Amino acid sequence: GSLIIGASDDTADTLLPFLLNRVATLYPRLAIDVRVKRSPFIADMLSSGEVDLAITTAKVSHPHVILRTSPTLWYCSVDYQFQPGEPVPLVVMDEPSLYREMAIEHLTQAGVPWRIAYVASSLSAIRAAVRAGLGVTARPIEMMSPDLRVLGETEGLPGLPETRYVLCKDKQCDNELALAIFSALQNSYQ
Amino acid sequence: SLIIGASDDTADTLLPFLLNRVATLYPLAIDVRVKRSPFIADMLSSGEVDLAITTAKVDSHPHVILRTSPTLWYCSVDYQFQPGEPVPLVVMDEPSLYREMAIEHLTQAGVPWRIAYVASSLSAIRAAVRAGLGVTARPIEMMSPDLRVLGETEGLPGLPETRYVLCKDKQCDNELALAI
Repeated sequence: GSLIIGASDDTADTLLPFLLNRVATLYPRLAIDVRVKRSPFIADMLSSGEVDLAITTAKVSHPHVILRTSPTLWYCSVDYQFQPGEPVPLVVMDEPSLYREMAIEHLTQAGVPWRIAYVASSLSAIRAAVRAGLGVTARPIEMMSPDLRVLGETEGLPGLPETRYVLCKDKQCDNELALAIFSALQNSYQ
Repeated sequence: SLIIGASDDTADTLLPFLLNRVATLYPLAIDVRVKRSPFIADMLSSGEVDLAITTAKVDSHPHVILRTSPTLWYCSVDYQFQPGEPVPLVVMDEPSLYREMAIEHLTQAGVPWRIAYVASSLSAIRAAVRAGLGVTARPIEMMSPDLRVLGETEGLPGLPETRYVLCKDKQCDNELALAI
């Protein structure tokens, strides 16, 4: 058998290697192809069979196994001059972006004003901007560095929902190997 | 010109990053003096350091808050939590603010625990956890790719936040006031 795993950049460096170690344990002789692409594209690839399995952070209409639940936090640089009396300058990816929408829903919900301080098209560009003090972002605990500060209730920012890293197969999947991996991971977390 | 005292937890994570910024303010050459957090305030009292940073509460020095970090239960990526059993704790040798913190909150919540590994440093805490001996409690700045966070859904109680504070004494020092 063969297996192609879909993943977006928010998992490629974090939960993807975890999944690959789990898969290797169950199938040491399985060679794995990986596609990394923005979450809108990978959702479509799973639907079309371009990938057999996908690891994402979206609210996923589908069969899914939860690989991990992590806090989501507000981050700024080690020496960022955060100012309560002003609107949160956001470093976010371009539309569409779950973390951008999450940040914005929660500031709105909580009544806290905000602006789009900086747009970039990748997690790597996001990380760099925050680290280099261009503003604030909302991301999973996996993004953390000793390089970064967390902002919260003391600084006036609201709680954020947890990030769920989820494994997805298509409703009509018939790759028997993707079906056993799904089922094997499922029998771990329940 | 200047001497600072720092709690090990500050030294072992955020501090060199924090000073690297202050390394743009050209050389003064800063000198870092480390002890566990309950001992830092005494280093200002005796005149030994001019400024200090600790995660201890300061009883009586003027201090400002540098950041408020969440404090979290961490285990390895692969570690299997047994919700049945006493929590196997991975802790530093006494005295240790985070060991005390861990044991206080577990006991208060009626959650049984046990010392699975007594360690001698932060690196040693990490290596123990990475080897799957158990769980440790530490601030967010401990996060790494070899770890994951446990909590509510695992039955584990929330921990209070960690405030890293910067202290000065009531003293006349021109270089100290600039770092404020």
